[PDB]
Amino acid sequence: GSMKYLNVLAKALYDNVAESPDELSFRKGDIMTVLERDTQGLDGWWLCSLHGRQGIVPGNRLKILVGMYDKKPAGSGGSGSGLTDELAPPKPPLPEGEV
Repeated sequence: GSMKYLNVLAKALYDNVAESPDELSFRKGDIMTVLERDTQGLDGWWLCSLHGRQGIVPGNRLKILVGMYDKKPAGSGGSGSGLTDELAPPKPPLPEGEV
């Protein structure tokens, strides 16, 4: 397939609840494939693919995992237990419908 997209991996720093039909819902720590950023002219919204579903994601809750640099893992377990409040930043706004 023609690579019309960035196809990079990004990690969720916070979870997300999809409120729009275009949006992806995921958990903190999940990995999604970023296809483009500022998609549809929606500044701050990043088009990604997760579980075979495509959709926009608030970029300020995502971290591009730039694979230009080697990094060894910490190995410090993986329970992901939120034992304290980890309040997420607000998502950017959206327009009055698809143009």
